[PDB]
Amino acid sequence: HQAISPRTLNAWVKVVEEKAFSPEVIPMFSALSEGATPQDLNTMLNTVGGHQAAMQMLKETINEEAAEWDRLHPMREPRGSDIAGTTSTLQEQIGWMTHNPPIPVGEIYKRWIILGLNKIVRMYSPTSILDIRQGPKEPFRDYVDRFYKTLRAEQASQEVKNWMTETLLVQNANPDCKTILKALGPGATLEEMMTACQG
Amino acid sequence: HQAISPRTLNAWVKVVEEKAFSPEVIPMFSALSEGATPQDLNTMLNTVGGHQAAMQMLKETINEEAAEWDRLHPMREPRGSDIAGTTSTLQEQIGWMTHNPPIPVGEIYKRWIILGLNKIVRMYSPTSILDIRQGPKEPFRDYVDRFYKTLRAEQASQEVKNWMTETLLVQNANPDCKTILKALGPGATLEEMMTACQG
Amino acid sequence: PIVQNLQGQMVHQAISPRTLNAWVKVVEEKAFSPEVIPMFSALSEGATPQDLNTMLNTVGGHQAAMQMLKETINEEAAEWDRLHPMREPRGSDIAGTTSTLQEQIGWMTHNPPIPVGEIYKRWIILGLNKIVRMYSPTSILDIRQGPKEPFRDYVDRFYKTLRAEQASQEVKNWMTETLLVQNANPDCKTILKALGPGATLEEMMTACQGVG
Amino acid sequence: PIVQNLQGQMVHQAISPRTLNAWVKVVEEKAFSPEVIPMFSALSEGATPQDLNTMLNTVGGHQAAMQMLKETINEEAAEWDRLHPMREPRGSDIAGTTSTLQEQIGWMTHNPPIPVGEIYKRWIILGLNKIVRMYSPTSILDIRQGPKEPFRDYVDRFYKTLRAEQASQEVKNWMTETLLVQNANPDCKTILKALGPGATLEEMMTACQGVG
Amino acid sequence: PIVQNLQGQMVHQAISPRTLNAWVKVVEEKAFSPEVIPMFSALSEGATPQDLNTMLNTVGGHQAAMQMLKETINEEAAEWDRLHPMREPRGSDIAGTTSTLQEQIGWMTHNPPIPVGEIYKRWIILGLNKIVRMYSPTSILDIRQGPKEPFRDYVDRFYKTLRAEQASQEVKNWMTETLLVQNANPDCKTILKALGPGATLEEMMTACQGVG
Repeated sequence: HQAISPRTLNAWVKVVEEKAFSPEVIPMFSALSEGATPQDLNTMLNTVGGHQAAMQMLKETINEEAAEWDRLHPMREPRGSDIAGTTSTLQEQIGWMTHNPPIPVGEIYKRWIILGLNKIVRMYSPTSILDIRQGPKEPFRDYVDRFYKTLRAEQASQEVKNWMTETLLVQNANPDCKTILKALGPGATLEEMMTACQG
Repeated sequence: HQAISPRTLNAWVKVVEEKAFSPEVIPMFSALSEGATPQDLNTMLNTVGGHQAAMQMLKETINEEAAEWDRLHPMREPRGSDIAGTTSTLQEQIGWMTHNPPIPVGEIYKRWIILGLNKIVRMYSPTSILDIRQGPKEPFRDYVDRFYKTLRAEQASQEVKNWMTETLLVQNANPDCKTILKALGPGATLEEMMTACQG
Repeated sequence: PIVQNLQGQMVHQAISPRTLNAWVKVVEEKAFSPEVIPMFSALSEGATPQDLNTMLNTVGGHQAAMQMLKETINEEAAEWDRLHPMREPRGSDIAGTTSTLQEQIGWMTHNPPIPVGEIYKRWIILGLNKIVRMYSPTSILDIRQGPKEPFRDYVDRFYKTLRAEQASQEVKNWMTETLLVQNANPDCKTILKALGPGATLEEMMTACQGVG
Repeated sequence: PIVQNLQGQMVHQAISPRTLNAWVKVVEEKAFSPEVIPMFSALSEGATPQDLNTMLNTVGGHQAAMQMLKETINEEAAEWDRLHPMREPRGSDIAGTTSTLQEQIGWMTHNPPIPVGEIYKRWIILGLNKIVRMYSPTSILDIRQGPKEPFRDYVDRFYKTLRAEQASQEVKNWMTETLLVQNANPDCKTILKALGPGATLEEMMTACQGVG
Repeated sequence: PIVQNLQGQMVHQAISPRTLNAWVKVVEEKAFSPEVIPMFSALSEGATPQDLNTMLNTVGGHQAAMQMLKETINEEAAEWDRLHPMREPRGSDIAGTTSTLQEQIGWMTHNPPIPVGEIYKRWIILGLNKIVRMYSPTSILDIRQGPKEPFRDYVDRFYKTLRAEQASQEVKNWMTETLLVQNANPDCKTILKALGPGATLEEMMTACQGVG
């Protein structure tokens, strides 16, 4: 067994602190927590200072997923709470991972954490995408960058996102860009839209 | 035996001096001092520059724990001071950990440090959980953040913490949010409560 | 009541003087609240018709209540004689005005027993229910929670008035479901409505604890 | 109850009318305070399931409380049948709705006795505990000592509310240790904090006598 | 209690349900006034240790009072075992936790009788005295006659507080002699002092009748 690096822990704390709960924190967490035990994941979650409302929401999501795991599955076999790391121990976790075939308790807990963090990101998105409107002289590149950051935050359905990018993206634009976008018409990819709408 | 890394030592000193004494200091210490000998733990504690009142408190609590160990427990078997590393050598400390069987001299001293840090954090918390109260205009998100930071610093049993989580969060809210939370009723979850009290 | 002899024969047991005094205190001090009927049911456990008549002699002091109690007993006796035209108990015999004590004891010891005492007790309870319905100080629609009254006190008053009114069971269910919320004070009424329809009384009381 | 005959045979003893009237007074006048459960335990000493059902007929007047009492009795009967699949007492037999009185008497006189009465009493006490938890006028966090209230009255109110709330034993211990000091008025709270943690209630009451 | 059989054998008599309910009312409604101990002595006449434990189950609802009552019973049991190292009653046997009912009945019917019930009653009374000493709302030095209070009411309050405090007999005599005069209002205090020292309470009350 290898411990998580202090550099990795500091990186996780720093990215969480600076970015709050922007959508990129999920891929950053998945990158930093590769091959991590439930003990390591619990350590990384505990070391986060601030946003304790979000961390409690994550705890409640973990508890709900553990209850679902226990309902689906009524040495000692790993229960849902055992996978969560609250009741298990490091030796048990490593044994479960080393078993052939393995019980990837780390990946299950990571998936639960990812679900909780997606819910946190959706809750913490600053404004709804309907309110993302271009300014009178804001660049179209800046406005569409903001629009797509917000759209990534919402995590709406695929069809809903398609409709949004097709219709609301041009609807919320200022008249100067809006006229050009309607001239391009429906079916235009984003590349074509803003490469024709530049300047 | 490995020497404690300068990067790890600087990280511990920086987190202590920057966060003063917050609840995250306990898991940060547990993560940094993984597989640490009593000499390494003493190095980590002594290297801290400021908060010398808190370090004296931690020394006092370590002394009390060593006295309790001496009372309960009348390669030589180590005494409390021997566990604390005040009257033991590095070779003797690696003894009882490489021994067959090994008694975890490092983990016992780490546990004592954890108890002392728990007391330090409990008192360094600004207000008690019962005294945490939402302001007339405070948003529910920041009120919840303060509440759960204080609960993390509360230093009570887990059942009592669960009761606090279910009751005091609703009880301490301002009437504007208290009415909405009562309409939600018991059985709600923090996501639903925060979405309801967003306004 | 009825008590077995030392040799197994069942013989009449006279109602104790302090039991009668307790019934007198219930009749005189309680002012015909809804709780007189539970207390009448408790004090008259196993009572024969003669004992029941002895108890009714105490409520005989009130002229109107005694009159309606007697008329209701007569009506139920007429119904009994209509359905039921030792000897068979007649309507007046159940009341204990024409029969004799040994006859009542024999009826109560039949195999299967003839529950004459329970029948007369039920008729008396019907009459007492009517008397309680008269003496209710307010109707259910006039019960309103005060601005500062706790919801527990308002619920207790509401259900006491509901017991006094004695409407139909479906009407009673509708009343407890809807009129309880309607008559609550606005701050409590908001939470009651927010709970939604079909909420159990436990949910309403837990949600509204300390709101007043 | 159960009473021995003159020749040694154990036979059912009917619950006295004034005992039932006392239970009725507890149910009707006390408004489901925490003290109803001690009084129910006292009045139902040695009671059989039939006697317990007779007592429950009086609290049957309140619809909500009766409903939850019946549902809790049903739940505990289901648990009993789960663990326990003359004849063996079934869940409905313990309640006294399907069994017969002689069967209950025989169960209570077994060697060793089958404590059917105590079991049904415990189920009823669970239901009454739930009913008391509903009717509590305030939660424990809302009990606060007044500026002039003596600490004895505040402690009595606090422990009454604690009995009404019925939290976990560890949570209850934490509450009496901490929340009692927290909710005390400032002049009394100063002495409570100065006493330090772990102080017994006797120390708190003796130190705070006359402070208010 | 204990009751003789029809053939002369002494057998255990169960404590009546309404006696237990009376004890429950004393425990719950009286708030541990000094009068609970006379009432406990009255209600527990002839009680066996099992009956006493049944009565203590009702005061078990209060955690602190039950804890000190149990610890005082344990202390007196330890003293009994120290002085006293069928079979001899042990300390736990007097409490009725280890012994059996027939053993207690046999002890109470010995020639001369072994007063186990009175011993356990005395231990319980010691514990109740301690509990009453805690719950006293004011100390004896804080009892002061009001400007308009009659001397009879002030004397009654003073002696109630004296019973609650339970000081030494010599200290109690000094208190009733001196502190009663000291705390009286000035117009009554003048007459009390003019009566001189050693005046009986009858003289003080007769002289001060109507002064307030």
